[PDB]
Amino acid sequence: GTSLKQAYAQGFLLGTAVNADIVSGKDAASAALVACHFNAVTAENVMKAEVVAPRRGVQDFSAADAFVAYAQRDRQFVVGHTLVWHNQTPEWFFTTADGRPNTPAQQLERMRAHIAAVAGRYTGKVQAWDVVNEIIDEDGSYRSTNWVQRVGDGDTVVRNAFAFAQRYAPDAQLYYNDFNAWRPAKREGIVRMVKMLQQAGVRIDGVGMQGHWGLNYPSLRDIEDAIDAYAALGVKVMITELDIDVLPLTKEGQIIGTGMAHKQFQLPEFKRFLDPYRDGLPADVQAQLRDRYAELFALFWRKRDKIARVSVWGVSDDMSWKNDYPVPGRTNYPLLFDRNHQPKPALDAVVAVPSAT
Amino acid sequence: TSLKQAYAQGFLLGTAVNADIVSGKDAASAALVACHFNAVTAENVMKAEVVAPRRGVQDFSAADAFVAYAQRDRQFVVGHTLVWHNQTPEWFFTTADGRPNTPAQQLERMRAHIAAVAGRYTGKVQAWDVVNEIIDEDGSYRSTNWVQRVGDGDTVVRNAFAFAQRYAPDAQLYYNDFNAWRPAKREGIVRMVKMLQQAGVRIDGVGMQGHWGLNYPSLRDIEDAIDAYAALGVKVMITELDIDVLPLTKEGQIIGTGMAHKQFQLPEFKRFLDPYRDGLPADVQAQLRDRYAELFALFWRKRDKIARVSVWGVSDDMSWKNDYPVPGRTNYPLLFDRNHQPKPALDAVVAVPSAT
Repeated sequence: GTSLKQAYAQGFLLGTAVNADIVSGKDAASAALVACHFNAVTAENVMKAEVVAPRRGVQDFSAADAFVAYAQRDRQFVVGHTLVWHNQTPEWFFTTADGRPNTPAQQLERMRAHIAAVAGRYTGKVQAWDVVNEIIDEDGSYRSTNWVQRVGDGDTVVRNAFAFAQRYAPDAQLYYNDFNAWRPAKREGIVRMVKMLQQAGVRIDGVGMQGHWGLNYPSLRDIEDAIDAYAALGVKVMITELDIDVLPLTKEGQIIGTGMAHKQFQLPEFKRFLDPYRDGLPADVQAQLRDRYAELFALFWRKRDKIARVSVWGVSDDMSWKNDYPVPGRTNYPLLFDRNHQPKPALDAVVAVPSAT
Repeated sequence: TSLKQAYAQGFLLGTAVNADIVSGKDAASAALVACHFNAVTAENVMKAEVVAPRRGVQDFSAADAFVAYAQRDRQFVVGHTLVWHNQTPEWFFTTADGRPNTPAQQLERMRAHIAAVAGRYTGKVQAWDVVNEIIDEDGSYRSTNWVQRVGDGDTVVRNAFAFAQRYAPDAQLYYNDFNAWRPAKREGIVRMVKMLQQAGVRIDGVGMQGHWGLNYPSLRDIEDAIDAYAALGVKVMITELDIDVLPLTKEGQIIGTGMAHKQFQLPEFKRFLDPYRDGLPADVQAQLRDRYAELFALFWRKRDKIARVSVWGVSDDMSWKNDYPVPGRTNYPLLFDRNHQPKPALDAVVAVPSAT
């Protein structure tokens, strides 16, 4: 009847993350839905350092190339994810050919050579880059990441990363991407970083709030404050990896690390508590999910003048990362489409938001 | 009205004591130990890392004080843990050159340790937790430091109890473990006790730690465990009982340092994980009362199979359950509150032995 991209046409891009299988045509059901509903695509994994440059000297663009090729057939707004990130980056990035740690100079060269090969390969094809991903910590200070340690300084890492991105992809828009970006202390830290980039004269087009949120977090107040704060810097604001966790514990706050991947949580007494909806969502929780997605997009539409894009992290529940993370083997329901690729009650709610004058 | 008096005709009713109770710094808790309990377990002072901190360095000061404190009011002395994978310094498993110990080298380390700890308290300690937490959740042996070094799971348990029997003939020899109610784990402990008796090695009892919660475990599982351990002709004890009432941890027993991660100190998690900072709400205390009520009702019903029930602490504030598994939480797992006052749970427990 009326699709997502159509309903939100006059506000922002409505996007999704596509995996290898959607691009390959294996997951044809989800592929069909991407064409119907979405005007922006983000490669879920195939453009990360560890796929793109698995080993020293070895490159692999085969899957990344397919994604971009896939994006053209529907004239999609293409987001590149991601250039500089402490995760999913092979250890060789931080070591010399011997195994010794790279010097700041060697580390910055690796960064240059990587961005040059990745961002440079895709011009006028990829419209935006998640240049640096998740660098600021929960208190607003810099994360002591493999990059920060080897380059030496948080500011130097970010400064060069965007400088190199502006060089080899002058056409492309440049974003910073982070989770818990609604958190005042973290948000403030992100702001201080954008302001340093602007005053150093380097290019940054937008701030991306990932939005891996839940039924009980965070407040619309926190989110509106952050949208406003980023907007005040004259940069685009985007909700980039949106999904709503509904399962016990993980609906209360975002969890990082591998603590919940511990074998003890696969035990009878934990699986009963943590994985309670193995045969569909109860009507009431399904309704909570509906009203959560509704009230969130109602705030997005309220701030449409300050937002450029809202991207959900996947199409159908069955291939959401929230199933196996942070607890493997669970059954989460975090997206807009069920495992039979049918619109959840939440979709119709989301579509209906812009029609309220 | 006293705990030990109510449960006199069934089993010893004891508790764990800390350095503060022993030294008399916590006089409030100390006075309640004499009135209520007839058995004591040292909470930390007898653990390997305290007894023998560094290579060829020993420390019994606090451990000696625990034994002295026990004779003051004549109580059943349970020495806590001789062989355990946790709270045992790394030098136990290596040589002075830093090489990982050979099977022979490790059994010697085991011998010398039990000789130093168990031998020191002959006639003064009534029972020893000889081996602690060596079975996994599936019933097989945990690949612990001890198991790896000695080479074989059976060889560890066999020798530990053998060395305990030699260096402390007077004392009772127990195996203690958490999650003991679990069928898969239970059957593994049964196989282990069976192999010890087959080798003619002394083992007097199996200790179910009893670090439980509101939603775990089932009374079915708990009873089937007592029954199974009993049919092996040994005593069955609940050695470290407490009831976890806070979110997540009230669902199941957690181990490891996963929850100590700094992200759970964050506001959105502290709001979920630490709700009862202002006091335990009425309905939760009712749940806690009922939880203690049914468990002790069961213990009293199986009293001719149970030789000891010990709670892990006297007053809520001392309980490890506050800062573990989540640092800086307010938990309510014991029978006495932070003002050293009997909780509704206590009344219920004391009333069990004389109920219809």
